[PDB]
Amino acid sequence: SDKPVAHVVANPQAEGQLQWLNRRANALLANGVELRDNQLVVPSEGLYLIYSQVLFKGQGCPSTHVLLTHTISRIAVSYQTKVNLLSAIKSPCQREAKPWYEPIYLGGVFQLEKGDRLSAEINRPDYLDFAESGQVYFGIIAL
Amino acid sequence: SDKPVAHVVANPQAEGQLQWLNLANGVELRDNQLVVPSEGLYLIYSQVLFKGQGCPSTHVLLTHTISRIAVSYQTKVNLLSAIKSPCQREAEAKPWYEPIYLGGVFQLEKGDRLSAEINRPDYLDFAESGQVYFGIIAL
Amino acid sequence: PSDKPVAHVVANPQAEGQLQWLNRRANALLANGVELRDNQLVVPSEGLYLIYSQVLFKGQGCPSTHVLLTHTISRIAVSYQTKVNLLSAIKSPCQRAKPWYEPIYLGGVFQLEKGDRLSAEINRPDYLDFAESGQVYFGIIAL
Ligand SMILES: CN1CCN(Cc2ccc(-c3c[nH]c4ccncc34)c(OCCc3ccc(-c4cccc5ccncc45)cc3)c2)CC1
Repeated sequence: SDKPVAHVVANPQAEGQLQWLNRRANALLANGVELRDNQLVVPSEGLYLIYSQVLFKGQGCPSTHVLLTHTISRIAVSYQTKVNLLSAIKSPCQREAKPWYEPIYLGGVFQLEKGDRLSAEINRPDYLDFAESGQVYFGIIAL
Repeated sequence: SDKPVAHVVANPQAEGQLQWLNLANGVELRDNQLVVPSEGLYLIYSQVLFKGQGCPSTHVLLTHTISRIAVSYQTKVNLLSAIKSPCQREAEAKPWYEPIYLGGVFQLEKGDRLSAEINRPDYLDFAESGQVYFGIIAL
Repeated sequence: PSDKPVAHVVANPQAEGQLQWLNRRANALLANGVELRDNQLVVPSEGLYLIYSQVLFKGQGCPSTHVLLTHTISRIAVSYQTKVNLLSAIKSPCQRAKPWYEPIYLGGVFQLEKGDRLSAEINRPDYLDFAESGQVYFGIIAL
């Protein structure tokens, strides 16, 4: 099978930032997919399933009202055109100490071109949970 | 060289409804259902997105189900199904977004019909927090 | 006629307070070498595998304080019998006797070895909802 695939996970050696890595235990890059400048690089044109899940965690609900965002964007090599493919906003606090857990999960099927770069970004890396092995991931599967 | 596939998307113009739009190698979209062209193993998958205005009650239930209509029985059997309670606790009411995913491998027969339905089409949304699709891929 | 190892297992609706996987039932299967032994899927050959699962949780009202629901897909190495997490997700169904429903869907691409055992586990089997078909399943597809 020649179809491009990748499943990348949060690098724990880089806490305070969401840095993706093809970690040895549960992550990989195959059939042309490269990981460059924290982005997944598409080797060929076609329909791809793009997916990601991030887990935020905080202890208590103080000061004001916290906004957690997760975003998947595409950069085409032509004109360096940047477009938002998937995005989601979540507010973990309804006034207030007890810890909260806010997962954000995104996915869809998209037409990608050769050289397309895909990034998966969060606004609050300080809330990212590095507790268990595979809760923070990003991937692409060519159909 | 090739295997039966379909990737159908929902119509944004079909207000308060889940209507699929077009798909290759004999996979046909007929009566808002995917038609299996030949016997074999198929990856069946779907995604729906729901959006509500706020949380006026916690009794709101969202469901999404993929069903098979067998040709030699004409019965509707559940292949994949999910239930979600989008609201916990009830101020200016803020919209919520909830995607539901389904997917599995099934042995299907020539002429089997597959439908992908939701209980709350009034909540169906086309924002970037998800996508609205249904598909089959022959393995 | 597909030669690739595949499997789609479903939960036993008769195994009270447990997550026990079954095949040969109505719309479940094991094909091209995939075996079900000790509640785990057994890999027949080295390669990349599409791994997916769904569990549904149901509770009547919100007791204790805040309950954490988790779903984890693990790789049990054939050599050292080491258990490693591949995919994992957490959910907080209670936000401080009325029923709530929480589905957890996991998916990804993984490199597996011949004889690898895959498990799909949950921390609260007492909240599992298998009342109807297609609610709780686990499966693999060789690429
Ligand atoms: C031999 N060929 C077979 C077909 N294959 C392409 C292909 C097509 C469809 C699916 C699929 C299954 N269930 C689905 C549910 C919804 N949408 C799509 C799917 C697929 O599954 C690979 C495993 C997988 C399953 C779910 C997800 C997932 C989908 C959507 C949001 C997410 C958010 C967070 N985490 C995970 C997400 C990610 C990977 C693979 C190419 C090779």
